[PDB]
Amino acid sequence: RPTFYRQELNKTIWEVPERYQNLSPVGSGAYGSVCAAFDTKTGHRVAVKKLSRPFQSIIHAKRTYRELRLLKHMKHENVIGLLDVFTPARSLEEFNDVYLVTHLMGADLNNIVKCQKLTDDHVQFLIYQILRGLKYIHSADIIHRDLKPSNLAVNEDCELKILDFGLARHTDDEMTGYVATRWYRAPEIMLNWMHYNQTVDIWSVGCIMAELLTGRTLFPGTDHIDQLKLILRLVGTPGAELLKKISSESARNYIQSLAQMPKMNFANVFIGANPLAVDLLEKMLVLDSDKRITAAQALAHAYFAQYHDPDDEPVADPYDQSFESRDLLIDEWKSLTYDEVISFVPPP
Ligand SMILES: Cc1ccc(C(N)=O)cc1
Ligand SMILES: [Cl-]
Ligand SMILES: [Cl-]
Ligand SMILES: [Cl-]
Ligand SMILES: [Cl-]
Ligand SMILES: [Mg+2]
Repeated sequence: RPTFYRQELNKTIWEVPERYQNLSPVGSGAYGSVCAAFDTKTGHRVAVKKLSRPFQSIIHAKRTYRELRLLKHMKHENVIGLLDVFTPARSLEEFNDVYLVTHLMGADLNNIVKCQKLTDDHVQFLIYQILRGLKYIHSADIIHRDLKPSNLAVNEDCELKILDFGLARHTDDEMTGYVATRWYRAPEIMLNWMHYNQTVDIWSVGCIMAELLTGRTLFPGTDHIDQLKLILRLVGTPGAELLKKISSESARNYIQSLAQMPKMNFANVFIGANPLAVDLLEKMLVLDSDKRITAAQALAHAYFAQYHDPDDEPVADPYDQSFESRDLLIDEWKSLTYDEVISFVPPP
């Protein structure tokens, strides 16, 4: 057991191992209560997040366990991973606080997409790294569900990692109106048309790639219905085959009220873009999710010729999420969380 010391931070007393020095607040609270620190063991600048009294309800106790399982699983260059996890508690009986230690990624895609001139070669490398990460994530049967520029960390060398695992489900208020949180969502999840799957994440990659090429949001809707109209104007109204797959009868009736529209010509929308980037955008932004390109197929597309290495695009160990369908008491979720904390083995 390491030696711990105390100091006053973000309105509570933090108790952390001596290895973590020069703690000070960072971010706007998007990902929780977070300080930056210097890690004397690895030499990295790190983010330390404190979950205080997080076994306060069944929902919160299950969420805590979920975030710890997902972060412990993810071991990939283009994905956020767990450097360390700790509690100052000496036993289960006094266990109350969880601290997570992850790589400190200062800038996101939002802080360079607007304030910088991105060449075609920049767009190739950034989207390449998102798809390499996604291939890994999807091989574990994990769906991200929230890919957007603020969830992508980028350094001065244009190296990228994907964030946002096992946090609270976004609320109905968070998805209302003129908001970035909805602009990247696949239409089948934004309107609950059907049971969604990992294909929702490829729609999000399409919206991100378009924005890097044009400097503008692809579908900046003022509400769910305004956004749907922007989508259908680009990709066309649904045909008979997709309409059959929309389970909600009410959603199907609404769709059939709209005047039919053809798919637009993407070379006249993305004027001047690499024709290989136009072709890839057409394969991601397909309304029928069954027909979208997969992350694994997209990595082999000609647009990524100068980056693609099929011997360096790894897949994930299998990820058991049977806990997702399990009903437990607060103290049971808390005990499983304590076991995951004490069993943690750090990376090389
Ligand atoms: C600093 C930090 C950032 C992201 C996450 C996460 N659960 O995705 C955790 C911690
Ligand atoms: Cl220490
Ligand atoms: Cl504690
Ligand atoms: Cl964003
Ligand atoms: Cl597992
Ligand atoms: Mg999110």
